[PDB]
Amino acid sequence: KKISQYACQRRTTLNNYNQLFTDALDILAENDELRENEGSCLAFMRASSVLKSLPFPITSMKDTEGIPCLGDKVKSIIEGIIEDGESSEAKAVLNDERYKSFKLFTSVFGVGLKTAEKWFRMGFRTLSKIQSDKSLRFTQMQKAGFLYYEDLVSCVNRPEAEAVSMLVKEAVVTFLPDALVTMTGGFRRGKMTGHDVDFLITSPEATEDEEQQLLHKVTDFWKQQGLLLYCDILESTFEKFKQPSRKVDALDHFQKCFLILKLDHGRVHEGKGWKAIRVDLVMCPYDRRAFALLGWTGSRQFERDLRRYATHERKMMLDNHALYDRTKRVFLEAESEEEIFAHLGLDYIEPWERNA
DNA sequence: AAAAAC
DNA sequence: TTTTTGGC
DNA sequence: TTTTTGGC
DNA sequence: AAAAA
Ligand SMILES: [Mg+2]
Ligand code: NA
Repeated sequence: KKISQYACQRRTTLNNYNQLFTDALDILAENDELRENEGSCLAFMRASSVLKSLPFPITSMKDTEGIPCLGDKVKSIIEGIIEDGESSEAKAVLNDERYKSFKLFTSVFGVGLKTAEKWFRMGFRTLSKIQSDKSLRFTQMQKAGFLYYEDLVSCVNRPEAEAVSMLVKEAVVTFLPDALVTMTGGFRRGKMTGHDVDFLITSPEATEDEEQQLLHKVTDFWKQQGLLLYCDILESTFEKFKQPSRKVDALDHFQKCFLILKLDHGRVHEGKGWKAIRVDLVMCPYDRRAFALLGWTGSRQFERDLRRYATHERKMMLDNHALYDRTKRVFLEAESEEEIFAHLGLDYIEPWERNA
């Protein structure tokens, strides 16, 4: 009966009954995000997440009673939306130059918060003027980001994600016959669209060399066919005999690659006959496959509340590699996502219920 | 991790 | 040396 | 009141 | 911005 403040203790399908409220809270979170007002940003995000799990639309202020993450500021937003069907706060943010520049500049692959801010503070307002500016120097990611801009901003659909899955699975199984290839991210949560297509690769019997070489063989096979538009392969920092290892980087230790793939229309169930698609591939050691899966399934809010619940409710440390129990002073082993949920004392949440 | 400015 | 970006 | 917010 | 310490 009582709604939990943690996303990992809620079932969130893609059936959002409160889209008008959550859309406005998403804009307010992004406005605080660009301003590096971390706490306020996370408060708007948490409020947007809890409303997504509601099995009914909020139609009055009496409806907001007993729902956690909703304080006086979020309540005043909700109240304003009930009044005329619009959020004057969100509308004011949408028309803001700094907000518009942020959304526009970060929409380029390889441009984040810091580069967007520099460009806005430098007086840039449009992508054409950034691009043609002879004094600016672009990174390799930004160059690909500008080169495939329109394909990359158009969201990957389900028949495209399915065509990419067929391509990824065929290539991996060719070079490693026993490989387990699982599509992760948004598409595993049953989303119909996404910004990219995420995968997790693992093998029960690959040697250390075969395991490290798989992403190199698979990306070289595609480069031979002219299908690899962008490729960044990040070597693993995962040392089995040196666990845990606290990183300055928020990303995990696994060997992974960020790609841009040329996807022929002939593979999807006209124009130039192809589409540039962002594809992420993660290679993990076989014993870590459940933590890697849980970690890469998402959503982002589901993941951060799993960690927050592990810390503050269970005195445990969860990441994409392991589950550490600080009281018992032991790592909790798991060969499935169900086992991780059971170790945390959480009822199992299906991937399509993690859309927090 | 990798790039890149430095 | 440094910062910035890439991911859920 | 200060601390925490993914010790990502 | 909201909840816990
Ligand atoms: Mg994704
Ligand atoms: Na970007």
